[PDB]
Amino acid sequence: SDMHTELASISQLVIAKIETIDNDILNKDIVNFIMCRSNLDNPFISFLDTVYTIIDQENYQTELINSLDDNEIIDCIVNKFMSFYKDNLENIVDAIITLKYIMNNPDFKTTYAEVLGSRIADIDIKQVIRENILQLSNDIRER
Amino acid sequence: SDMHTELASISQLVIAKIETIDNDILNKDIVNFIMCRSNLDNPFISFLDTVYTIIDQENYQTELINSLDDNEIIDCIVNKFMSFYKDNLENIVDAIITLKYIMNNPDFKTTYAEVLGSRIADIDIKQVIRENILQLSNDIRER
Repeated sequence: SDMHTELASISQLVIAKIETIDNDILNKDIVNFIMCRSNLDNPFISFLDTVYTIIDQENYQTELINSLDDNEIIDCIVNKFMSFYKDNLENIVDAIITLKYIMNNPDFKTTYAEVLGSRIADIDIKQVIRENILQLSNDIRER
Repeated sequence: SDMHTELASISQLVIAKIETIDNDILNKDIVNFIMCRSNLDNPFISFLDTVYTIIDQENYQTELINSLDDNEIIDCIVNKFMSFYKDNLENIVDAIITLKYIMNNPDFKTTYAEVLGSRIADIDIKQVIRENILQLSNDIRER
């Protein structure tokens, strides 16, 4: 409801600050987010967090994941992770959130935490983020 | 020894024929290769196969993999697969071969065959291949 002015305003803050941010640090903040530790100081994280919040009215993801067996998880993981090396921001964001919802599972958390850590360390998404953030903002405000 | 004239000659055939090839089919041939079914009619496969052969004098990969537990495999898989969405051909080729060596493990084969199938279906590497093949040829001839 009030999340309109919210999201647009943070977008604007993101694009303004993205370049300046070291990528290694960005990737650390992102991991942390997946692990349910949101450093809101980082605007993009703040962006993510807001978005998550909106989605978790749905809540469906949690139930979904709790059903998945291991092959399904692995498929999910590998499928989602590809977003990062491609150039669609929506799917990147979606991926990240999907990954948090996974790490909210205590079993999957234990198993796959480490690797997510390792593999996120190797992505580079600053371009995608500056280039798409404001458009994404709208796609969702309106969604 | 005679693999010099071999590899250079097939490279040349690859670049000549790559564009023409439908990507969905290419990806099918590649999967099949990972599963130890080399359609040599496809020049790139032939390329792969040759390369594999060279490497399997080493043979080390097999022993290596047989040691890996599941997290390690998963890490390997996800790490390697990223090559596909990036633009280094060497690492792509290396990845593919690494994946075959995995599918030579009967246990890992059973578990992960399906997903490799699914996920390879979504890559697109024709650009990378035309743009790099001849250079790669040399890097290896000389290696």
